Amino acid sequence: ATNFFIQPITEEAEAYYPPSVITNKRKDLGVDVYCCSDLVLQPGLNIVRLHIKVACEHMGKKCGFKIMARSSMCTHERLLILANGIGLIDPGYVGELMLKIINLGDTPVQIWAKECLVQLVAQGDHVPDHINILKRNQIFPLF
Amino acid sequence: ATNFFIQPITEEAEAYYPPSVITNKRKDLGVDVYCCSDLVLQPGLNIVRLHIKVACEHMGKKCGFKIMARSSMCTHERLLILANGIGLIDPGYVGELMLKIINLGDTPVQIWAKECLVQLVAQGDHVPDHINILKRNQIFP
Amino acid sequence: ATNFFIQPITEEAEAYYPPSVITNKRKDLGVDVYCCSDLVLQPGLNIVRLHIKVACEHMGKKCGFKIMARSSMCTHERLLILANGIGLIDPGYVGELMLKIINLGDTPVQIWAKECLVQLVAQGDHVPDHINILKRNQIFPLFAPTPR
Ligand SMILES: O=c1ccn([C@H]2C[C@H](O)[C@@H](COP(=O)(O)O)O2)c(=O)[nH]1
Ligand SMILES: O=c1ccn([C@H]2C[C@H](O)[C@@H](COP(=O)(O)O)O2)c(=O)[nH]1
Ligand SMILES: O=c1ccn([C@H]2C[C@H](O)[C@@H](COP(=O)(O)O)O2)c(=O)[nH]1
Repeated sequence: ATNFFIQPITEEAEAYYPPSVITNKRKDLGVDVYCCSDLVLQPGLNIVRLHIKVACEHMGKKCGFKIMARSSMCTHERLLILANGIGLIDPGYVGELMLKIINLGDTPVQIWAKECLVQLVAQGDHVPDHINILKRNQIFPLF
Repeated sequence: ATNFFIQPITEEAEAYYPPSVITNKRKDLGVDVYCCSDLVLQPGLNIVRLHIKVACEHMGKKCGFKIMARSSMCTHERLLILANGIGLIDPGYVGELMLKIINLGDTPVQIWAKECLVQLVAQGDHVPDHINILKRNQIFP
Repeated sequence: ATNFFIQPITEEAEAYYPPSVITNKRKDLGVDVYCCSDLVLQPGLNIVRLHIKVACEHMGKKCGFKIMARSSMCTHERLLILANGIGLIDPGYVGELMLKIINLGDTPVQIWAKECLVQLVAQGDHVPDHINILKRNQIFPLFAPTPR
């Protein structure tokens, strides 16, 4: 099996990540993840904090995962790309998930809290079975 | 085994995709796909229809795949990138493939139908064994 | 197991890649890789040679790998992206590894030889066990019977 573990680490993040076990019955490859707060993306590089700590596991072992833009991220009203193409998250990383987004236009772009600009893909592109939303301040499960 | 299934939608796409079975003797990871139409990429974002329906399978079961730019897509004369970095195609997706291409230059760029700007990589990067080009008016296996 | 093999080509690449076997105790997915030469990235597309020969193997067989930008490659001061998003390296490729880097800014950007702008990831995202830095005068492995 392949499972994700997402823990909100701020107040605004808790509103979008209440404790739950989410099943991927549609069997999509990506796990959508929220902005959790309104933000304005200036032209050029923007550092976006996702306000979550994430773990991925495959066959009982902690693995890495990848951050990929959703197709909806770039539109005619927002010329947005992920600076690093895809974000490579190593299994040893236990910090907060971050995004480097380049606004390629000359116009600042308003992003809303509920929007999901990116999705998480497990190492090896394995379909996630469950997305476990952990409680804030809890210790992550052992793998 | 890992196999791709490509079905042309338009008459022009059928010209570039006649029914056949292509073998991946070189053992390449990506499956180059034609644009299947001449097109002009305006500066900024461009929505490009590939005029094909694609399914990927791994060990008898339908799987997802990924759309990746080819090295030749970007040159000194055309600054083209895929807007989403790589396209993530879920196994449940059954519609026509599409590309979001950003022309970073200030002048329109002409692309020919025979050009392969992008390649398809199976979920998990499994190397394809066969690329099945299907007839236009049939249903997927 | 999954292992990478790196052989420097130029003199300065040899200075950055002396013979050694690097173990991936952190179990990181990416293998950081040096520029091996000072370079100036002009606005627009830049074709960059990595000055190394690279192979990846998985369960005794040669496999492909992927070139991914590191998070450190793009900063507020240098707007650098990989033109193809990620570089897909087929196992047959054996030639020298190339980069297509777009400088999105209006002024040239200086990169130092010691900087690691990109990282290599094995086919299927398998975590590498060892990273073998080969001498310039030793045989590069083929991982297969000599074909045809
Ligand atoms: O888009 C990204 C890329 C990386 N990281 C974190 C997780 C990685 O383990 C660590 C190192 O990333 P790189 O330097 O290898 O890109 O930074 C992110 O939070 N977001
Ligand atoms: O480049 C792309 C990316 C996605 N899709 C289709 C297939 C996916 O299943 C669906 C959703 O993609 P995301 O929103 O997850 O990127 O859109 C494309 O046609 N082209
Ligand atoms: O960033 C890249 C991408 C590709 N290649 C080489 C290795 C591949 O086997 C070959 C074909 O690449 P594509 O045309 O499939 O992108 O070019 C590189 O050196 N660097």
